[PDB]
Amino acid sequence: MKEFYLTVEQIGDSIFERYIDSNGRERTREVEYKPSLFAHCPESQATKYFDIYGKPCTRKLFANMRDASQWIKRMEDIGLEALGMDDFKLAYLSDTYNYEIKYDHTKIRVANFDIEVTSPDGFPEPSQAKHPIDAITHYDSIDDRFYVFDLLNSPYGNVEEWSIEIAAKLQEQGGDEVPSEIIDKIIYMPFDNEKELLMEYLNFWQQKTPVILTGWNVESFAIPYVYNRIKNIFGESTAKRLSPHRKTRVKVIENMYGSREIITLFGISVLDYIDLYKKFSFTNQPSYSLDYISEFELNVGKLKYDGPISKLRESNHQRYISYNIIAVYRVLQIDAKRQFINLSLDMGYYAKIQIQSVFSPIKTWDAIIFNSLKEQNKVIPQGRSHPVQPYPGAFVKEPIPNRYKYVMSFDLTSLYPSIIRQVNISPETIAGTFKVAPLHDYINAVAERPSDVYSCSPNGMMYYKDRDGVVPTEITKVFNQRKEHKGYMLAAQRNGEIIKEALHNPNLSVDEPLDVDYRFDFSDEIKEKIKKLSAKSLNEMLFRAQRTEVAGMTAQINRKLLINSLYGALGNVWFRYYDLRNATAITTFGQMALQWIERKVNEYLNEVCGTEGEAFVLYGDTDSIYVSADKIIDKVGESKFRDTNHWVDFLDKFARERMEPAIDRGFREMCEYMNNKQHLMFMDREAIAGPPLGSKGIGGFWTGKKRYALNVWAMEGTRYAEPKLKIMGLETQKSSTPKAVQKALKECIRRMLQEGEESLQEYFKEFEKEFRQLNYISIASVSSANNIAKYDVGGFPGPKCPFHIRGILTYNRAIKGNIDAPQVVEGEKVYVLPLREGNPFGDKCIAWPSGTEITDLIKDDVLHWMDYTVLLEKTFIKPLEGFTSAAKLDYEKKASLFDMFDF
Ligand SMILES: Nc1nc2c(ncn2[C@@H]2O[C@H](CO)[C@@H](O)[C@H]2O)c(=O)[nH]1
Ligand SMILES: [Cl-]
Ligand SMILES: [Cl-]
Ligand SMILES: [Cl-]
Repeated sequence: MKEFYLTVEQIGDSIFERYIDSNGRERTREVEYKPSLFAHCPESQATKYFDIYGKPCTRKLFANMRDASQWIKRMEDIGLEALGMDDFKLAYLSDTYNYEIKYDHTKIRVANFDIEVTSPDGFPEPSQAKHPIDAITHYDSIDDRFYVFDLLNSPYGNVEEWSIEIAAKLQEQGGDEVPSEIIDKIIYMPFDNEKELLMEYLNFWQQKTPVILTGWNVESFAIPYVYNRIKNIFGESTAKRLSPHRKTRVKVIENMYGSREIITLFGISVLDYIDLYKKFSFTNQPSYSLDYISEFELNVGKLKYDGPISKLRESNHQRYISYNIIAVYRVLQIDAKRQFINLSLDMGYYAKIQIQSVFSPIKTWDAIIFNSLKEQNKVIPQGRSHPVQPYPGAFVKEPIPNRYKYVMSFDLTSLYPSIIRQVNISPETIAGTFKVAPLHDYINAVAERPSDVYSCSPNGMMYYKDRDGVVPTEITKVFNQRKEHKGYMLAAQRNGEIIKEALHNPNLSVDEPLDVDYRFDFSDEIKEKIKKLSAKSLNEMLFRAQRTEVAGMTAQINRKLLINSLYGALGNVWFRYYDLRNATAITTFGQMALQWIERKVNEYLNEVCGTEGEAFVLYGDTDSIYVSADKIIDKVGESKFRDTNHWVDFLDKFARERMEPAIDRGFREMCEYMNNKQHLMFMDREAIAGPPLGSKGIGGFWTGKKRYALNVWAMEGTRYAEPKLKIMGLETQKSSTPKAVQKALKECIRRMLQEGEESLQEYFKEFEKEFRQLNYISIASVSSANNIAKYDVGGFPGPKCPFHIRGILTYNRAIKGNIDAPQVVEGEKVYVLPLREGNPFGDKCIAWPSGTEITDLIKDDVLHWMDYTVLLEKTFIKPLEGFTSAAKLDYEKKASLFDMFDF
């Protein structure tokens, strides 16, 4: 139709495939696949196959996959190279889908679910599944229904059916406000016991077996928990029924504290959306909790509730179930906006790989390159093992801590992939080495020019300029595909307009939507036929034109990801095409590039500004420099500017018309120094920051590498109505920072940058005065409770015991056998508050489970012995002092000679 695959797996000598057929129905076949590998062969043996080094290869076709494996072992034991794709799944997909795959998302079943498990303490262990599962919400993309399984009787409390009528009402009516677009989509099912529930879920699972299985923390929590819960109740044979092929592998992960389990379900592609989100979204974040990211994207959040989640079922079972339903919806809502599932599908099919393999750049790119080469009848190298040898990364400049009033930043386009292309860095294009000087000698163009014949990197490598590098060529293919699918996206917008504009006064005539290609600008005979169309037709035609512009969108984003994920592969020892010298050629070219243009920008501005030896470039990171514009503004006289936009415009134009062209001369020269294959170092202006004109604000400041704040007015072409605060590494969003302090610090920073020292002082005085009337929870710090027992000594602090752990210990002694409520669980977060001397708790601090109130047993006592002074000093004043000191400011007004006079 054509066929495409859904999932593929290798079990024994058989490939197990789930796929949509010619008729568009989901099917499953088991194919005894017959793999071919390749071996080097003599000058004479002659054929169409050659390895990437141009050495002839003879093909070996095997009886089964097991023999092919034996063969590799054998080849490699002798010492012979064993070439070809040793992951037979990719070879299967490559042979079975030997054409560009087009897929129908709607035929692919995407399950999106969430579990709830009441436990006494709150945070149940998935590998143990000790506690009943008391709510499952499983959204199905095919049905577009939410399947809610609700346990009514449980040792932790017997409750009664959730109310879909209440769920719908507003807060005021004691409603949960489950959105209308959803309410009708909910298929509620309650159960008298857990065994009943699970069995029903398991069977529901066979009837609608997910292809892509997602949700939030589904890999680390939901999936193992459900798996182990069932393994524990019904035994393993039953638990394995969560795999279409009844095959399962339990992998363990290790870290500083515990060991996670991660269940591999053969026949299913798990795309945990938190990982998915982390890896596809181009913005780092302080939290990746569902609620935070939901707030960030949707502006709404997860359902609110009273008390701990560990008590929400007994206390408010209504809210509990509605909250579960919404948690799932939020993930859907985010995906409806961000579209990472489809992006995964698009990428998966493009590379011809298990969809989940979008999490593995080495795997993804290996497939892409393997396929590309296969069609040239080329043979891929055998993967060789290598030591994990660290190597230089990116240049980061040590900023001089200070205020920086006017600032402009420039960065480099797709730096690493650009360098790969410019230098022509591939395993087979390596042509030699040169004797190498220290890096700074190449930076300053003082070292002897490396080569007049080969393309060079400052790490002392040389590459051919004639040949066509496997790698560089392959990432160019992707730069082109991106340009191509933006074409489509635009022609599909200029076509949406042509459609929108005949919709004003169509004909009432009855006709059909035209059969045209929306990727290309409508011809003339279609320009007319479109007028004569009816509303109903034109309306379909637009839905189609828009759907196309969105396929253009997806495709071009997809390419950006591939492009950007390549270098990560190249520096990974497990990559087929890894080579340490190449990884080093790239990163140290980068360092040279940034510092060389750094010097170039400095020379230019000193010159152009009359000065000599001024340091214009104040900071730099990887592929972006930060230039101080103070002397450029003074050179013109600030007095000459009508308003903020006046000076912003001026710098925009100054960067565009003078700096950028100098910058480009600077890079063309570097290209020639290194005799590179082509110039691809393109640096353009990004941000324009500074105080509003005529105000007292400082514009911005740096406390050190990656720690700084700027008041930005322009980001490339786009300019902001109100300036944007660019804050980085100042911990004004870090989880530990008390919520009130987070808002207070951002405000301080804003005032410093936009209004001045006096405004800052006004606020500091303001917040200090207000501090002791705030809710204790908004001013408490947050920490993770790691190694609790390690520092537990008869209930008292051990040696080298962290401050927050001490708080937890103080807390445990105060709640020794009570409600019990609540309990501090290992690995989880806690609020932390200091205590004054001579408190009943017998220590200088106390910590309790975050997101909860302090049990009434001790709350008021705690609040009475809070050390506000220490709290304010450690959490607020300490950080603020760091800022002010760096920016050369006083947050408290200095004594004056006129202090005594009563003006
Ligand atoms: N040309 C080529 N064929 C390969 C490679 N790896 C596996 N093959 C096999 O070659 C056939 C395609 O020519 C398929 O049956 C693959 O199984 C490779 O790296 N290059
Ligand atoms: Cl983003
Ligand atoms: Cl971009
Ligand atoms: Cl704006």
